[PDB]
Amino acid sequence: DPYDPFPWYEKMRKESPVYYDEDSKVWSVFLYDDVKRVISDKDFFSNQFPQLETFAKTMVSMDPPKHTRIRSIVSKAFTPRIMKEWEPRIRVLTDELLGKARGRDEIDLVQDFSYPLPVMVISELLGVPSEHKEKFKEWSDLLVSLPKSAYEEDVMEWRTIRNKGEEDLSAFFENVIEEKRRNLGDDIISLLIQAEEDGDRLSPDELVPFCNLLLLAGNETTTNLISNMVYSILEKPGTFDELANQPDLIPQAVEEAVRFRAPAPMIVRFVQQDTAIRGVNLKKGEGVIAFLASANRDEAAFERAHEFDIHRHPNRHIGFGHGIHFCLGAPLARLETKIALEALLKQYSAMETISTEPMANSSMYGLKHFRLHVKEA
Ligand code: HEM
Ligand SMILES: C[C@]12CC[C@H]3[C@@H](CCC4=CC(=O)CC[C@@]43C)[C@@H]1CC[C@@H]2O
Repeated sequence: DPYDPFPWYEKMRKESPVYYDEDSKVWSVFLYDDVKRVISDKDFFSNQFPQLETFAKTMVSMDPPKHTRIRSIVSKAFTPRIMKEWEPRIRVLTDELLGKARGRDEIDLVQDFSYPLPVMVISELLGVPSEHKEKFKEWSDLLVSLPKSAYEEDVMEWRTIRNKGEEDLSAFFENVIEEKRRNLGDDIISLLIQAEEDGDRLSPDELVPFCNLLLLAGNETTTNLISNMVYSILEKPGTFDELANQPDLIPQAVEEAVRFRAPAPMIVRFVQQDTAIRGVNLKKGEGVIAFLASANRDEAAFERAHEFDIHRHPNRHIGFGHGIHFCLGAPLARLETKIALEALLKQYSAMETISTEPMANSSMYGLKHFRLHVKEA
């Protein structure tokens, strides 16, 4: 199924590690060392997108020196001491969410927990008032939505609805930013307005797209990370109990979950200058797809790479990327995923995988549905 691409990754890692897809004229790297270099060697592999212009005004499609300046300003709202300030608040949202599924022996992890949590957390951290939370969730859904099919009529119908959602969401953020200027709070928008690098501040044209990027890059990744982590835990007997009895292994397990079932399987780069990888030449301009999922299953990088080992420490996966584009939200994803698993391991003494349905999203590795038989404590 689409939830087991790993045999194919292993095949590619052994048969065509650096593969050229003649049809699309795009490269694909699967070896850990090759993927690591493609996503980190900024001098030879760029993030800028020449042609085919969902990421464009964000720092994801930027290179230095433009990227460096915005990255150093947005980093001030995600420091370790800021993460500790959010912890208690995220714990309350999590308990409220898990609490609603009390009184049932079967739950759907996605619809009842993993999908709504990240939206609820980012909404709360962005200072979205409770009266506008329902409308904010709709906008977010439209932002991370994909068309029914590749049929051009279906694609054009979707673009119109998604472009209006983006316009209304952007306008909503535009007004919130101005309102927060005269009444600053502890919300991320308030923090970004006050952030300054020698007097250099983000403008409204850079602030609004960054807010959209937080939803775009953190909603489904976190949702899938939680889903994939729970699936990996229940897949290996005794692990659920092991984590419940020794709760300080959870962060390590979260890192192993990112290595075992990375929610973002591949990252995209564009050749900046002529170079080579494992006897094969890549010409400047060609698109490269670095498969993080395959790199984290590489047998030459990890011992017993096909086994979920919650005791691996340090974990050198590159599931959050590597280099100047290292996921800005990793501290929040790590915090949010830990709390989610802590809540599950406290509210339930036993959980059993009933059925799963993979997320149909091509560029994503996660579950649409995760039916679980559960026993409350
Ligand atoms: C939940 C698990 C997540 C995973 C596995 C993940 C993965 C990644 C990866 C691999 C990149 C590198 C992109 C590149 O090199 O082109 C990235 C970038 C980024 N992520 Fe995440 N992400 C996650 C969650 C989040 C969250 C929760 C947020 C925000 C709250 C977030 C915000 C960002 C941003 C802003 C960037 C751009 C960094 C830059 O371009 O400098 N991500 N993410
Ligand atoms: C990794 C990522 C999800 C997948 C994105 C990636 C940007 C590049 C990209 C190009 C595509 O056209 C498909 C999605 C991908 C592969 C995103 C940047 C951060 C986000 O989490």
